[PDB]
Amino acid sequence: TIFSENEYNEIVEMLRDYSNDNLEFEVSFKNINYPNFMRITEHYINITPENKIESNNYLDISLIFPDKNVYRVSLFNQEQIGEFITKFSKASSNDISRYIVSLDPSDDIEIVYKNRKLIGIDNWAITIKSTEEIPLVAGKSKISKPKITGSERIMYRYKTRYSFTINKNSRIDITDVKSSPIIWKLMTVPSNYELELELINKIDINTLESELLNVFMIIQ
Repeated sequence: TIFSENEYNEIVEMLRDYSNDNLEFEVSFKNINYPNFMRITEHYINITPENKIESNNYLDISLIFPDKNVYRVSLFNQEQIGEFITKFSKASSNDISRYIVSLDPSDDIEIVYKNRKLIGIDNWAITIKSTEEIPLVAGKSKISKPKITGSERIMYRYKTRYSFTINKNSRIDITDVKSSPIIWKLMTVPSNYELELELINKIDINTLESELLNVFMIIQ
């Protein structure tokens, strides 16, 4: 047992709201270092079939607006990441945000616009987050893009994500992150290690408890 009486009940109300929308469900794991990262990657590589593993290297450009919502583009092509780093390393933030918004979604360009719940578990290093994430897919209709006042905040994140699909409803995401507010020496910046259990489809809280207990056996 991981959740208390009052945490359990509140997670059940987030699970129902998740299936009722572009709203996502993510259980974020705190205090992940390099030995943790590599131990999760090794363990999941052994038990997860090759057709359920997804290896990706990319750059996450996040524009943060005054009302705190994020516009995030994910550039998957290394050629495009390199062309970005060289053309904008000396440019203004207004020039960079106007370009990031100008991009149309390709297979190599993945766009998502957030619109704003958070629960932190007491004695466990986890945090349940539920945020409305609107993807602009381009094979379906795209929603209205946000207004650029010029006072936006940009956060660049070079990521090396390993996506392990466990069941038909859940997905483990262990990522090697290099966060920086500017573009220079980004790929030289020390690495942050992040672990997340993402739900692709809605599930029972007891099934969530089990899947979290599995991950905790490897971390500890």
